[PDB]
Amino acid sequence: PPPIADEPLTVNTGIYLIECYSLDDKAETFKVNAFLSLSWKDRRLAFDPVRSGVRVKTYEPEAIWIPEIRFVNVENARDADVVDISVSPDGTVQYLERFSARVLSPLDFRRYPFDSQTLHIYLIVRSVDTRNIVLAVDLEKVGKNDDVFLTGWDIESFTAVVKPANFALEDRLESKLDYQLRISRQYFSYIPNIILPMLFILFISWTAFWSTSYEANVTLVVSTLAAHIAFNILVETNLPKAPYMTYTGAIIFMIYLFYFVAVIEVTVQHYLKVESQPARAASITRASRIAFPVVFLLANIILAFLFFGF
Amino acid sequence: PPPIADEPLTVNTGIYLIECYSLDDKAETFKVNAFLSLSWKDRRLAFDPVRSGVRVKTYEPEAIWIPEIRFVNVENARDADVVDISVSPDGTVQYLERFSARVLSPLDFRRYPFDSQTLHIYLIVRSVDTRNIVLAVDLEKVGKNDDVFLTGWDIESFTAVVKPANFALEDRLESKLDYQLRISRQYFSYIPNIILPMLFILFISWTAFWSTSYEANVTLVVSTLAAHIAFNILVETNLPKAPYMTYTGAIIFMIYLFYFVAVIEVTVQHYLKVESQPARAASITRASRIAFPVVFLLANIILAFLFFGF
Amino acid sequence: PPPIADEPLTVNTGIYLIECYSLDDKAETFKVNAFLSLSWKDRRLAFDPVRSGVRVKTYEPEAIWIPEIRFVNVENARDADVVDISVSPDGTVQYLERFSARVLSPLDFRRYPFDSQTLHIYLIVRSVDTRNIVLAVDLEKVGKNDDVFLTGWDIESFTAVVKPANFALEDRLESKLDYQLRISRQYFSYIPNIILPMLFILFISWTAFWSTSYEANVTLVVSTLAAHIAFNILVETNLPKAPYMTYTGAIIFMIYLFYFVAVIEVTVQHYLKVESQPARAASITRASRIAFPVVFLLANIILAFLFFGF
Amino acid sequence: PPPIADEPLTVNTGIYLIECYSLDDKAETFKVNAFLSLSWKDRRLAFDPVRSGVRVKTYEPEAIWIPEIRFVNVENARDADVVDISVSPDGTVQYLERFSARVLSPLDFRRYPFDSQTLHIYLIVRSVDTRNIVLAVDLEKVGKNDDVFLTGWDIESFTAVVKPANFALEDRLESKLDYQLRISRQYFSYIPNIILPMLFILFISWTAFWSTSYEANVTLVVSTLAAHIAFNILVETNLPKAPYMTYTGAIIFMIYLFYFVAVIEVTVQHYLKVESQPARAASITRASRIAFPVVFLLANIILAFLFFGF
Amino acid sequence: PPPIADEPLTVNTGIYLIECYSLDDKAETFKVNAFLSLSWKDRRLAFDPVRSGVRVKTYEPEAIWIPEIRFVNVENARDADVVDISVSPDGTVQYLERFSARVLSPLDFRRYPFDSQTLHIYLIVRSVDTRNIVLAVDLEKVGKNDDVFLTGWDIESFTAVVKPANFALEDRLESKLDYQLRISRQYFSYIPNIILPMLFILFISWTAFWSTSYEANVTLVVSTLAAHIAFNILVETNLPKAPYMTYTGAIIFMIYLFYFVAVIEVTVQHYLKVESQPARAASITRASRIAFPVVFLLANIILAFLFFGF
Repeated sequence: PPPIADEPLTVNTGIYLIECYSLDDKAETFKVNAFLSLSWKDRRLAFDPVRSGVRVKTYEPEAIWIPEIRFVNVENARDADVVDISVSPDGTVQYLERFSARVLSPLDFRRYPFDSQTLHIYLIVRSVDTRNIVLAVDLEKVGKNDDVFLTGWDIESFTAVVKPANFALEDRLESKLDYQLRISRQYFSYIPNIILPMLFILFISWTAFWSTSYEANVTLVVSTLAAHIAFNILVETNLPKAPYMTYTGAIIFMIYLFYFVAVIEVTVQHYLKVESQPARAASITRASRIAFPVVFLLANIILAFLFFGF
Repeated sequence: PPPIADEPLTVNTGIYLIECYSLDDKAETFKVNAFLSLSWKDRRLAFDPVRSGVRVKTYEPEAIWIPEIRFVNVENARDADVVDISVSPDGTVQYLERFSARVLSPLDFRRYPFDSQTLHIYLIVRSVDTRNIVLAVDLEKVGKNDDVFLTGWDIESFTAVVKPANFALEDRLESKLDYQLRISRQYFSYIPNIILPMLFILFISWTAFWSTSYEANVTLVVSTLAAHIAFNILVETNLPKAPYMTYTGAIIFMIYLFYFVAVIEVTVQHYLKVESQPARAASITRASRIAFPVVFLLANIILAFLFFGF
Repeated sequence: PPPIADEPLTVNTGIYLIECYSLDDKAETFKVNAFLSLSWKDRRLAFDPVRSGVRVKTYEPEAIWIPEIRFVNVENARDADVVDISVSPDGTVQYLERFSARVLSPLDFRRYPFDSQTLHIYLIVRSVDTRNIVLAVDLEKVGKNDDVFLTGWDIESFTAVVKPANFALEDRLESKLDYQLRISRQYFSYIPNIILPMLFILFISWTAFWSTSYEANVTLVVSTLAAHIAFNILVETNLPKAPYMTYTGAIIFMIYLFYFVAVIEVTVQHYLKVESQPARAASITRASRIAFPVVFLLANIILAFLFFGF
Repeated sequence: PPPIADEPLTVNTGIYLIECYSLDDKAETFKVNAFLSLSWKDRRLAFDPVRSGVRVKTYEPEAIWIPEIRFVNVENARDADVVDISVSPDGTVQYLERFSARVLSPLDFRRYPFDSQTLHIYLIVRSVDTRNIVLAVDLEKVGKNDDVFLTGWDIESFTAVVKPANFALEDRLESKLDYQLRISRQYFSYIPNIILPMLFILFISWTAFWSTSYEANVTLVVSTLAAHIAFNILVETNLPKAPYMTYTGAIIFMIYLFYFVAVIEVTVQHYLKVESQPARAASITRASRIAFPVVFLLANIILAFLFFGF
Repeated sequence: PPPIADEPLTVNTGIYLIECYSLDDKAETFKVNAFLSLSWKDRRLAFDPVRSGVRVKTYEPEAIWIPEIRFVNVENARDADVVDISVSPDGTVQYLERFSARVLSPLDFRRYPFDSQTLHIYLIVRSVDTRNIVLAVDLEKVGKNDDVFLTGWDIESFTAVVKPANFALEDRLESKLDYQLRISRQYFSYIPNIILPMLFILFISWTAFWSTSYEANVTLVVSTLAAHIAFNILVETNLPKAPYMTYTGAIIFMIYLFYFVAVIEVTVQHYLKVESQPARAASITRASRIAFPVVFLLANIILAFLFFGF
């Protein structure tokens, strides 16, 4: 039984994050536990406070018409518990619930680990003989607790796109609101864990430029390559398959190439040295001693700019 | 309480995909959240627009006879919320719900990774004293969000096969509709992560043909074999057990053979060389240096054509 | 309120498999989605066709006494949806639902991977003031769809034991039926993935019999043993702990033994060679070059018969 | 509305195991699907066997006062279906349900793998204006289905402690019964899988005592040590973190020690042998050849008794 | 419909922990199953003990106004069952339920493994036309069963902070109570599992200071570093990504540094030795033999204080 409106009935939304958690890189989903704020004027409920009761009359959800506010991007239906319904003397209805859902939102892994993300939560509402429009009240969007975690992430801003986007979907109008959570990944742990160690085993790998023994140099380059494969896999596991090109995934394949050309180098040193031409053999290696780190530090600078700075 | 019909009762379906996610290669199941659209004429509820009510009279599901529309390939029973029931004036019912299910549909790993898949979602309905037929409306089946994800896939087309399939099952007739999601795998990461590194360790594998020392030659071929077993396991892990032969499983086993015959070669070289026949020893290896890459580049061409282009 | 019976009240069962999926080796559980078909005569419901209504009268679950039919081997309770109830004129009730459960059934890993299994689904019923007995109707028990999967398994036959087993449990009688889904594993992938590579690394392992250098010979056997431990663990992981001896767990342990006696061989050969007794050193090894593959191919045959052909 | 009792009302319990499964070592939880049997005298429902009805009157749960019986050590609320409520003439109600829960019970990993465990299932009941006390009926507890699995475990005895323990909890008295599932682990697969291979790589580790070469001897002890770390991690992985000392975690640490002292030994052999004092060098190694198996076989005999035999 | 009050309605809370379990470090979540204890006076229900009935009258949740008591840091809505409602004559309502929820509480990994943690459980409540205040009664907060596990943790004390925190949240007042579960990690398994083995392979690593052969000295450092990375990964995996610096993650990076400088040392020794200046080489190596354990034992002493003792 919808409130008879002369023109669109405006539903006012707002979201207050209480708990945020379990952002899945692989799944591209995170989880929210929050307050939902709906308000609309249904004037049929105005009881004129003096004549009976008190200033505000509270109703149970079964006695009132509520706009059905559905979430757009979410895996299952939202779980909700109705906290309060309060009808004003003039007939203004205030609805507040507490819901917990898991949100499904795209992530941009181009800059991983260092990347910044913006997560999305959409509220649509569908009309009947009246049109409903959801619209954001910045007073109920100011909300989240100072205590919200979202482990491994720094939380910048929770806001709402105030202008609803109005679809026509299956012979009716629906109003959509876009709430936005901006977060940035905490990259520190990755340096002592992934970055620096990978760099180390990479340096250790081409330390073989100071040695004349083939055997020691194959043990070297190959047994570092194994560990690099291990790191590659470890990082490749915790991340979804991208259609586009990642930064870390770039430098990791680069390091693959440097391992190959390293193997090529020492092999060339061997064949040349059993051809009894060490004159050239020491020359190649001594060149490598500079060329390999320079090409690296160069290409990394090349790569660095091409992603972040451009 | 079915509407008493003159001939088969026709129910008109349509699906609007809202969110897609969790396509599980191993499980051969994916997850869908969409709109379900049913419309049918149950004439027993007769209006008079002028005499009473308005153009449209809204009912709650308990007051109406609804067709029982079940999904065929789904794990557990499908979960749903009725969004709207609007009875048109003539006794035409417009039923719209929003459902979330996990669909069980076959996958083809033959061309893996590169292949296209066509996912199936089947709708049945069963009759009682009247027969029912479900049928697709291409206007309501085009459904999709321009935002639908299915991470790691390119989504081409969502459609429905217009002709209902009518089974006879346990002394009653059922009608089945086939909705199709045509998607193609996004193959990008597979090159910098799996393919190319595997090729690299394969080339590194036979880099030992330029060396005369047995020891370096066992370290090379074996420690590359290890990495190849590692990749083998890595790819074997994320994929279901195939009754047929995969492309990647083909070339991977081929690469295994090349590690094997490489091993035989270097062994034969050592025994030959301590027999003081370096005449033969340098000759065999020098043959290997060309034959091995060539057979591969051939075998891949042999293999590649044999799968995709034929 | 059960129908007053002159003698045992007979319920007629049947299952129509719709979906099969998720057979868990470790868990020894699989998952079924099917039709359940129950039928019984309640003569209290026979109003006879002519006096009112029609040939068949449909009832809602709340208005009829329904036999309470429970599944025996199942982890948690089954989820079910009542499809139809049709009472015939004479008082014959036709009950049909669709259920989804996960069944817990024993598996035999002796012949693994090559093994065949027969999965069980048991249906019971408990009595009250009348005794109930379940019995199979081969017309509804033929149940299967030509589309049923059970990915990684070949489905042979779904049938039901017509004769019920009658327990006395806690001062009342219960009737049990045994439904059987007979399946055989798809064993193909194990050859390009586990079997053949294990054999390769096993042969490559004992390639060291053609060389006199100790160092190369320790690198060989050890770095192959690593890979065999990897395969051992990988297969051991996806399989439950067996109280008995598997074929695969057998040949894998046998292969372990060959790795150990190999180590003993090269160990003896070096010490023999620095004792300046190459006479014995080349002799032992030359015996090994034939003996080792001979023992394998034999022991495999010994083992193979002892499991399969016996 | 509890039955008016002259003194404490005694509830008679019993459990009948149907399925046992999913014993999780890490979780220290298992899963049971069984029968719960309660019987109590509520005299307000009195017999008038002749006056009306029959010998036994069956009630639906909502029409009787039923005791609320809750499980103590459990994760979530227990899942249950009412099988039968049959009130005996005397006002004795016979209540029978079927439940499925996952129980949380301590495990003792002191003797792992070989250990026996006793799982606990606790039933409490809370009083109101009458006191309730539960007590076991050995007729309904005396059994389990002969088919109960608990994969990877041997089932000894299902029993119940007949004496109730009465807590005072939040100003009311509660009665607790301790049901015990006494089981012992199936330890066979661990030998062909874990034990023996570790032993082999350990023996192989110190086989280097028959060789004078340093490089081959670092290869041996180190690459056996690697595989031992692998097994260590493998076992440490499937088991929860102990506050106490395990047997396997002990001998594994001992084995770590032996790999360490092996490396120390061969290193010492090298520095001594390049100092040109082979007189001492051959002596040390020859001593190790016996002491190492002796210290080991001794330390193990010591360890074995201290756990099992004491 | 709240009890009409002259001033704030005081709710008295309390918690009795029954089970603690499944503390997840990565997740920073644990699970509790406990008693919730509420008591408040609603005077509208009046005492007429003599006039009718008895001392205490029991009500079903639907007939009384109940405070809506919500948990703050929790993932999903808590699932709960009402154990008892007994209203005392004076209008004292005694409410007791049993709930199972999963709590989300921060953990501090700075001292991991050795760390002590304090888990938080917050109870808020929201007002209507009356203001509500929750407050702790330490007699009902005394709760935990002597049986509570939290496997791998020692449970010290479960308490409640007596002063409620009173928020003003979205135009209404809410009252929050802070419950604390103080636990200390059982750090024992970590010595035989992670700590000691890592220490051993670290000593084995620089055992190469007693050897002059390049090959053996590269095999050493490399094959120890590989396993050390393996341990790094094993630990980094079971731990969430830290924004700050952990103790274990610190000493692990330090150890990485010592491996790097070790490789550097042997590398310099070889080239120095083929420069035919072993005079310098043996000096360097002999300096290392003390400096490395000394610097280590120093740096470890330095690091340890910086975390724990300050």
